[PDB]
Amino acid sequence: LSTMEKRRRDSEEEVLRKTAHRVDLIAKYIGGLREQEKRIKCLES
Amino acid sequence: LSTMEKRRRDSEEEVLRKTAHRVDLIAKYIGGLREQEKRIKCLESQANYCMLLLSSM
Repeated sequence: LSTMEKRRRDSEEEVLRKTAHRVDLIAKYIGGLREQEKRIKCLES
Repeated sequence: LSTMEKRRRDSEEEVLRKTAHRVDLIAKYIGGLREQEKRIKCLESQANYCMLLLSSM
C-alpha cells in the first residue's frame, strides 16, 4: 500500500495539478501581495 | 558518458520537477512574506500610536 501510494504521489499529472494550483494561489495573494513595499520605509523614517 | 549525462539532465520530466521545486520554494516564501507584512503593519501602527504620547522629554 505504501508503495502504491508513493507512486500515486509522484504521478506527473497530479504534479502538474498541484503546481498549477500553487501558481494560482500566487496569482490570488502574491498577485496582490507585491504591494506597498515602500510604505514601511516611508513610515518608519 | 558526458553525452548520456547531458541527455539525462535536459530530460523533460527532470525539467518539470526542478520547476516544481522552484515554485514550491517561491510560493512558500510568498505566504511567509504575506504573514510578515501583516505583522509589520500591526507593529508599525502600534508604534506610531504610542510614540505620539511618548513624544519627547
